[PDB]
Amino acid sequence: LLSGQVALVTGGAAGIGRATAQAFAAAGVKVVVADLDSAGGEGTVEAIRQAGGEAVFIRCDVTRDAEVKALVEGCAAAYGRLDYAFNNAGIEIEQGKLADGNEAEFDAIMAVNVKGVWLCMKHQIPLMLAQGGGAIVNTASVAGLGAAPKMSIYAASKHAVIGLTKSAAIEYAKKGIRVNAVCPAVIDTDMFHPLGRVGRVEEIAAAVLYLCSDNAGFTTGIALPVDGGATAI
Amino acid sequence: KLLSGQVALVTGGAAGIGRATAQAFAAAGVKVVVADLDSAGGEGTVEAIRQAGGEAVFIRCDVTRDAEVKALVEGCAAAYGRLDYAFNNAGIEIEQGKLADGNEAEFDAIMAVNVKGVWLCMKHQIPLMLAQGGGAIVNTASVAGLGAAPKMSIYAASKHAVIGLTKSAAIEYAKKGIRVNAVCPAVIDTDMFRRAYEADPRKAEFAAAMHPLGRVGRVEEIAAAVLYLCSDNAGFTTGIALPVDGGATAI
Amino acid sequence: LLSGQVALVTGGAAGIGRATAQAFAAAGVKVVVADLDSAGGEGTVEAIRQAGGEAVFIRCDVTRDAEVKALVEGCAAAYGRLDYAFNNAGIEIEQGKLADGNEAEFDAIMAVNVKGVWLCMKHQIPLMLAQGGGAIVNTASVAGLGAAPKMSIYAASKHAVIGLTKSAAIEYAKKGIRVNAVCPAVIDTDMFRRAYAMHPLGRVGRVEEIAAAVLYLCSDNAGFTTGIALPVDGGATAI
Amino acid sequence: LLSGQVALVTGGAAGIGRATAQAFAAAGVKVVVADLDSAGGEGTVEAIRQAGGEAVFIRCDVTRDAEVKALVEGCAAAYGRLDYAFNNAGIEIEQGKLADGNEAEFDAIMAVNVKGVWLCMKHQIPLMLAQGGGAIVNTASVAGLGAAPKMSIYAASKHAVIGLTKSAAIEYAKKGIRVNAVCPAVIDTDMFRAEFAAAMHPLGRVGRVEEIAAAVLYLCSDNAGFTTGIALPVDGGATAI
Ligand SMILES: NC(=O)c1ccc[n+]([C@@H]2O[C@H](COP(=O)([O-])OP(=O)(O)OC[C@H]3O[C@@H](n4cnc5c(N)ncnc54)[C@H](O)[C@@H]3O)[C@@H](O)[C@H]2O)c1
Ligand SMILES: NC(=O)c1ccc[n+]([C@@H]2O[C@H](COP(=O)([O-])OP(=O)(O)OC[C@H]3O[C@@H](n4cnc5c(N)ncnc54)[C@H](O)[C@@H]3O)[C@@H](O)[C@H]2O)c1
Ligand SMILES: NC(=O)c1ccc[n+]([C@@H]2O[C@H](COP(=O)([O-])OP(=O)(O)OC[C@H]3O[C@@H](n4cnc5c(N)ncnc54)[C@H](O)[C@@H]3O)[C@@H](O)[C@H]2O)c1
Ligand SMILES: NC(=O)c1ccc[n+]([C@@H]2O[C@H](COP(=O)([O-])OP(=O)(O)OC[C@H]3O[C@@H](n4cnc5c(N)ncnc54)[C@H](O)[C@@H]3O)[C@@H](O)[C@H]2O)c1
Repeated sequence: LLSGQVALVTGGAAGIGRATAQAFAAAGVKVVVADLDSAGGEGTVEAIRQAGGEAVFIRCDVTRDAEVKALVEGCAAAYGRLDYAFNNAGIEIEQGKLADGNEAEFDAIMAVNVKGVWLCMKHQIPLMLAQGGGAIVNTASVAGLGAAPKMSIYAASKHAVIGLTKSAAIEYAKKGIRVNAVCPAVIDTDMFHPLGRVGRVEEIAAAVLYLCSDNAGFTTGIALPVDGGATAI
Repeated sequence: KLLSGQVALVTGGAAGIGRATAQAFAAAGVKVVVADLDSAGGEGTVEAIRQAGGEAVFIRCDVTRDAEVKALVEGCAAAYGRLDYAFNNAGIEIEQGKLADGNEAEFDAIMAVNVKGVWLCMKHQIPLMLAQGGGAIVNTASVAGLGAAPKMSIYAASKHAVIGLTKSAAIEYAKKGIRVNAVCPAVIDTDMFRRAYEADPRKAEFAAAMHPLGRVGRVEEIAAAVLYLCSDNAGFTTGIALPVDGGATAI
Repeated sequence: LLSGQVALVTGGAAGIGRATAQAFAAAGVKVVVADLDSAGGEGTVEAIRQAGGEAVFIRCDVTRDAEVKALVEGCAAAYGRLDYAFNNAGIEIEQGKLADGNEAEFDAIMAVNVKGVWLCMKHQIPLMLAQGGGAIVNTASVAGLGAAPKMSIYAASKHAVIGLTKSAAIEYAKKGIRVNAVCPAVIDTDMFRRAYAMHPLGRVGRVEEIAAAVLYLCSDNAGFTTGIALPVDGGATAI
Repeated sequence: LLSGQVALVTGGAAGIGRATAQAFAAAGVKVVVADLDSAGGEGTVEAIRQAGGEAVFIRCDVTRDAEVKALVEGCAAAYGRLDYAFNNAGIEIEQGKLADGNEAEFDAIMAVNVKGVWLCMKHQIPLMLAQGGGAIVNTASVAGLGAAPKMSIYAASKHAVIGLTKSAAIEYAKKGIRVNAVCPAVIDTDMFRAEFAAAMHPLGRVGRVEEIAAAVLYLCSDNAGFTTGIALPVDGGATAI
């Protein structure tokens, strides 16, 4: 069970973000859905509303500080508080081994996957501090825990997400903010293992909700693999 | 709904983390077999479950004894017909010195309960779960399974070993419907720990200072992690060592 | 022992980079020293030459693709090939917890510590491919293995170095290119004395201890060692 | 590059242990070769002596406290001190997945691989303390860092080696004793002498005994004084995934 009232999900227009927004709402939480994709983001808000939940869509490019600042202000204006943040927007666009990549790809992946998470947390934390605490979950990857051949920039970016996650967890541990990362392997989304199958968006959402749950109060600074056994070998 | 399995086995269920997790399973609607050397504490866990409206039974078992563990798993099927979830949580922590100051009796005792006990339990749980087409196992490791434990080197070795058993079994049985995970608690406030720091408050001050959160963990927090690892929507989660540690391993 | 002929050290004007440049040269390797700090970089080369070794300084801002390209080609122009690369240039400039940092600090740290390593590797690898091999060592940090309070951007950047390292190690494992990261804790350099008992050993590390770890990772008998993050930390990560 | 005078190598009669004993001796260190196998052990000593080095053989079952104590005493008896210890004796004997294993296998693997390392360190440490320091390397495995299907007891045992290593490293850090683990993947030992195991390494081959020996010597080297409590994978990329 979740007793906080408001969650923010970035990248909530599709895939893991949409599923996790829906899961928060089904648990009784008011959800701000943030994304570049306004069509999909309103699609997520409408699915929540048709199921009996509360949700608003706010368009935001997480690479832009002013828009992320406005997004967290929008959370406060819409619902008065922010208890949970799922910083999940990310991209994966590489086509080759490290020597065959280009600087445009590097810049784009790092901007969304690292700067986006950093900016989001940078603006979420003061609002959570004002309320006496909160819980943040960042989407890393099994590529944040080991090699990702032909996705070396992506792996660098998801490693970096774990570094931000652990550092913020320690910095704000005594201030009521928990910070964790979920580390999916291959998940059946549009961006698309010892168990012999790929994972499902509902399985990532369930892990995010565990990390945000009332009885996860002692869980902070971890990178939770949801990976069908991939990192165990 | 979150756990659709019918039957859980908790070893070390007479006290502490095991007692609380047995209660958490029962509160979720699961019938619980409580296994322990401590008959009094074990029947006490069962009584608390029953008074709360759940179902449980106690089966005495020394997890270091192969014949007793085999009979314990047989007793689960006799009592409730199957075994969906197993929490292999019995363990001891008895060292008093640095590595060169420990003794072979301590080594043998710690390794027997903490490693052989987990191995025996899995050895007899897995065939039952194979026959059912699936099951989930959670083993109690520790933050000492993930890093040094000064003045507890044998304990650390034993909890590292639990993670090795966990990951190996997770890969071996992944395609047979069995998931195997480990929970890695830091210091948890059990009834025994509380008695200890009531007599010596420095133990509470020191233990809280070991964790970035500035407190020790709660038995209900370990229980909730175990139930997550057993939950229906944790079907893609296997072979992990989940720290529940107030940030301790993030440092 | 090291059978390769040519090493490149970025951030070689000072500290860990200077000591590792000197160590390569002591092992008989010709060294290209690269840094923004020309006076320090020429100082490293002067010290190597004064001890009987061979080295040259090439000024390079590792955040700039064209400068890194010219630097790597300059290695081949000076000495004919490039067998070893120590991608060690880095900065540490944060002054607050995550929510107190600023975007300029983020951009600067990520540019040197992540883009610099990525650019260096992407232009070192083609030469090593043509050679049938090489050894790359990237300077990560214990901050790439765990939290670094009040240095969250730095920790993100050094985590990213490990991701680059492991990914390239797998990509090129069958092409003879080993890629590893050394992970120092606090080392007694100007980066440390600028910032002004956390280490179980009771002291901070020495630059020659990092250099020795780099040289092990580059050594002929390290041919089965790739994709690792080697902590040189007085025990810090073992807790 | 190694200023210590005396190294002890357990499991020194064959394979990684023989190779590391030879490497120590080639670096000018005096070597105590320790093993159950007296014939292979003296063979290691003979190879060292043929190359101009200094070694002796001492028989020891590392599962027996009295023999391990006598082994360390024997190091001091032969050479006066003990600077380096490579606790490398180990076995790998399982035949099936976890539920198909047996208790005799469990007991044997844990006794050599865990108790043997524990006993060795327990008796090495006081001698090193009295000298003002020393360096210990324990042989773990990639199976100490992840799953080993059909070798679950072995994986448990090598995980345990890493736990002993890290704990002792922190306990004795300020007393000058460094404690590290080397973590080999598949190594071409005379027992190994197939193509399937080679292919599961990203490098595409199995490792050489000389590559493990060189990692042990780095961990014992004079300029490894800030390296302690680590598990060093020598694995052709296996653990980088
Ligand atoms: N197999 C997988 O899908 C997989 C595996 C590992 C990690 N991940 C990570 O999971 C997270 C979600 O992945 P997904 O599979 O649901 O991807 P997805 O393709 O379904 O969409 C992710 C969302 O992020 C949005 N987005 C992208 N850039 C944005 C930006 N600058 N600002 C705001 N929104 C932006 C997109 O519009 C999209 O709605 C990502 O961070 C991804 O890297 C995914
Ligand atoms: N701070 C903590 O409490 C902490 C921290 C890390 C790990 N752990 C681990 O949590 C698990 C339970 O911890 P706890 O604090 O609740 O301990 P506890 O002493 O309060 O309960 C442990 C139970 O295990 C039983 N037991 C011991 N040996 C047994 C045997 N051979 N056969 C059957 N039962 C046996 C005991 O009778 C006891 O009821 C253990 O594995 C422990 O190592 C605990
Ligand atoms: N000293 C420590 O405690 C410590 C700890 C962990 C990691 N590190 C890392 O070790 C490496 C070396 O640091 P150091 O301790 O020797 O400090 P240092 O500042 O003395 O050396 C860093 C070198 O990198 C150069 N440099 C910076 N930006 C550059 C750029 N864009 N292009 C080219 N050169 C550039 C600098 O001029 C300098 O000479 C860095 O990557 C650092 O992040 C240091
Ligand atoms: N593929 C590999 O070879 C591999 C991989 C990972 C780890 N390891 C580990 O490397 C170490 C050496 O392995 P190896 O491949 O050289 O094996 P090996 O069988 O060739 O040599 C092992 C030596 O240990 C000795 N030994 C066994 N039990 C002993 C005991 N109780 N007391 C004293 N000596 C004993 C043996 O007599 C033998 O000489 C072991 O710890 C092993 O577990 C080996």
